[PDB]
Amino acid sequence: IPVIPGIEGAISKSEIIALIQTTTGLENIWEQYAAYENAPRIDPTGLSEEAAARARMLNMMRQAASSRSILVRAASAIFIAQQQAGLPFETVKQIIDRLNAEAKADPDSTAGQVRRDYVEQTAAQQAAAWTARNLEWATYLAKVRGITVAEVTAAYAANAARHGGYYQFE
Repeated sequence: IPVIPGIEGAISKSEIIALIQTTTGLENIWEQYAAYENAPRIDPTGLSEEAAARARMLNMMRQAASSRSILVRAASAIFIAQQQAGLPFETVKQIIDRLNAEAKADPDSTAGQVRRDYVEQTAAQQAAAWTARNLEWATYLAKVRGITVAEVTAAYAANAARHGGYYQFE
């Protein structure tokens, strides 16, 4: 594992994300776990105390490599960094909670850029799912609107991104 300079004096979730980014030199702070893409989960129950902790750490890497949520991925990676650097233990829910706040306080920070990318991603998944549920409805809309079917999916995603991830009628 690469060493994180002063990971122990980081005061905010945004500053932690930015530290991992500069020291690994990777687009997003979870690319380093790519080997664990689609790894089977591990049942830690019954194992020795030591084995159980190692399995929880491996299962957290599987989450950072696999989760369908950018917010889960970012928080998992931050979890792993805090554990390796012996930072005070906080759960993945606490991490997400703290960076949900730091993004509302300043949407331009690293937390905020992360939330924006999570909303945009959720909006795209919502759009694809809706499309695949109402294939004929999307096609009817493309015909009438004089556009392609994918351009219709894109309009849904534009709408959903404007309202925190989910479609709402304007």
